[PDB]
Amino acid sequence: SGFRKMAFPSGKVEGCMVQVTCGTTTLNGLWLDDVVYCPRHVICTSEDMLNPNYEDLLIRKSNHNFLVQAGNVQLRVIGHSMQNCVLKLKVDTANPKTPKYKFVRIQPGQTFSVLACYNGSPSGVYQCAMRPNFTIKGSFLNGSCGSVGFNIDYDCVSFCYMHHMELPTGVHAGTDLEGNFYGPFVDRQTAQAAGTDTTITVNVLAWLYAAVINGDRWFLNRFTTTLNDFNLVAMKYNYEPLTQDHVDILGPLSAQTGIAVLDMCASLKELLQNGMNGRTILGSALLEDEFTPFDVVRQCSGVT
Amino acid sequence: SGFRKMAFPSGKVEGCMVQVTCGTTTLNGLWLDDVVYCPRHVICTSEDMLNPNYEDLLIRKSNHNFLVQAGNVQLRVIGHSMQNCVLKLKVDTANPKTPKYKFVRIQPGQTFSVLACYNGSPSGVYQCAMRPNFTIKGSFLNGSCGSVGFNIDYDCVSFCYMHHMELPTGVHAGTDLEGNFYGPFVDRQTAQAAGTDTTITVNVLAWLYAAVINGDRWFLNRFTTTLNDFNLVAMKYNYEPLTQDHVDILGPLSAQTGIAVLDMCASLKELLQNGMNGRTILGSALLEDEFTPFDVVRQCSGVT
Ligand SMILES: *CC(=O)N1CCN(C(C)=O)CC1
Ligand SMILES: *CC(=O)N1CCN(C(C)=O)CC1
Repeated sequence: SGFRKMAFPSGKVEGCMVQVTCGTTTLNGLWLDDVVYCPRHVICTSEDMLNPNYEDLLIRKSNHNFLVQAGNVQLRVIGHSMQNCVLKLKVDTANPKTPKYKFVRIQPGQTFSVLACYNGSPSGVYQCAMRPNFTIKGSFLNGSCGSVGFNIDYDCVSFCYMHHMELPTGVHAGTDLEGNFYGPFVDRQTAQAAGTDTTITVNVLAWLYAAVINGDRWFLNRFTTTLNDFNLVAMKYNYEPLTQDHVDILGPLSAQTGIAVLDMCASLKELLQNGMNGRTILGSALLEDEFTPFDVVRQCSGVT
Repeated sequence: SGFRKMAFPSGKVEGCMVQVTCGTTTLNGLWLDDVVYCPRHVICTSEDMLNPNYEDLLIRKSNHNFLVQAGNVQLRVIGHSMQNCVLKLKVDTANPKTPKYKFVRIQPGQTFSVLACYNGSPSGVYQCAMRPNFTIKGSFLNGSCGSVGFNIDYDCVSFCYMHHMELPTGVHAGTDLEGNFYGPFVDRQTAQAAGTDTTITVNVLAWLYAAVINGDRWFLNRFTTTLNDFNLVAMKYNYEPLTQDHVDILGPLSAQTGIAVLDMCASLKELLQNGMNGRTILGSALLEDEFTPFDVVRQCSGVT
C-alpha cells in the first residue's frame, strides 16, 4: 500500500550522461552508441541567445571545439551535425553503458522521469508530465540543459525529452531527441508565454482510482454523470475534455475497483465544484494530474 | 528555477539489489562486498509472522536454503548470521558494483530516497522522510521488503533504511542496515499503531525558503514571532517544537534570502492559523515537510 510520485530507476541513463563544453558554455550530453546528443545552444554565448543564427554560429565550430567528457575521460569527436535544435557529436568510442533505447515523442498528459544533471553529473531524479501547453514543471538550474526525460519498459529506455529553456514564468521547455521542441517554443531568449495550464483529466481520474485502491475513499459519492455533462464542468475548471478513449484507457482500473469511470467522473465533478473541504487524497490537498492510468497500474501491481 | 520532490540517482544502489529466496518467501537483498543484507523474516511463512521465534526458525536453515540471485546469476552462500532483524548472507563473490558506502541510522525529520524493488529488480525511486513517529510513508507491495533507503554524498551511498513492515494504517516500518527498527516496531504481525504524525517544522520552513527562492512569495507577511510564541502555535497544530538548533540549520537559507528565520516562522504561523485560502506554494496546497534544509540548499545550488 501507499502511492508515491515515483521516477524510473535512473542507472541506465546515468551511464549515458556526459559533459559537453563548446568555448565557455558547459551543459549535458546524452551518449548513446557513438553519438552524443546535446542542445545546439551549446555553441551560443548568453549574448548569442537573444537572436542566434545556429547555422552561421556552427560554421565557426570544428569537431575539436566540442569537448566531451564522460566522468574523467575525454571522448574524441570525429563528426558533428545539427538536427533541428540538437547537435549530434560522433565520437570514436561506442558508450559501453548504452542501454537498449528508443527515441519517442510523447503526447501532452504523458509522464516521464528526469535525471537532473550538471556538468554531465547526475544530481537527482523526479517525475514530470508533458503539460497540455507543452511545458514541463521541472527543477532545472543553469548547467542543467541536455538533462533528459525518459520512460523504461523492462530493459528499454525511451528518451522523450532533452532540457533546453526556462520561460520567465519558471516553467520548462525542451525537445524530443530529434531536437524538435514540444509546443511552439524556440531556443531563443525572446517573449515566449506558456498557454493555459489545463489539468490532465484522465490522469486525475487514474489517481482517484489509485486512492480508492489504497484506502482513501471519502470522495466517493452516490452520483454518476455523462461524458457531455462532466465535460461542461471540465470546461469551467480548465480540465482537458474527457473522451471515450480516456474512458477506454481507465477500463482496467474501473474493472479492478468495480467503480464505473462515469461514477468516478461524478466524484471528480463534486471535488471540482466543492473543493476538498480541508481534507487530503493520497497525502495531497489538490487533484494530482501527473500519474497516467499506466503509471497507476504499474505502481499498484509492482511492475519492474 | 522550479522545486521538485527529488530522489538521488539510483544507479549506485540498483547495482546492489539481489533476489533472496528462503523456501517459498522471495524478497530483496542488498549485496555490498561479499555480504547480502535482507530482512530476517525471509525465513518466515506468512503463518510464522504471527509469532515467529527467529533464532528457532533459523536453526532449521542452512547456507544452501538461501537462494541469492543477482539478475540471472546465482551467488554461492558460504555463511549466514542474524544481526538484530536482518540476515547477513556471506557469498563467495564481492559485488563488483559495490559503491563506496556507509550504514547510517538517520534521525526523524531526515529525508532519503527509496529504490522500490520486487524480486531484486528495481521498479522505481521516490523521496521519503523518517516521520517523527518513526514510520515512513512509502509505496511498498508484497515482495518489496529488503528495498533500501539511502542518501548519496558525491560518490558515497549512506544506507539508512531497509523495508520490513506495513502497519494496518498503510504506513511503513523498517530497520537501519544493522537490523534495528526505527521506532518501537517489531517484525511480527501484531497490533502496532503509529504514534502522532507530527509535521517536521524545520523542513516546512526550509521549503518556505525554497518557495521564496523560486518566486512563490504571497505568504510573506509584515510579522515576526519568537521561538516560544511560534512553539505555542506549533503545539496546537501537531508541529515539532522549533529549537535554536533548527534556527542555526536554517541560517544559510536565511542568509541567501535575507528573511530572518523568526520572520519566516511568523509566515508559517499565519499559514497554520489561516490555511492557504485555496492558493498553492511550489504547486502544493499543503505545507510540505519532506525537504530538509540540506535538501533545499542541494537542489537550489545544483550539487552533484
Ligand atoms: C553558460 C551558458 O551559456 N549556459 C549554461 C548552460 N545552459 C543551460 C541551458 O543549462 C545554457 C546557458
Ligand atoms: C511471501 C512472504 O512471506 N512475503 C513476501 C515478501 N515480504 C515482503 C515484506 O515484501 C514478506 C512477506
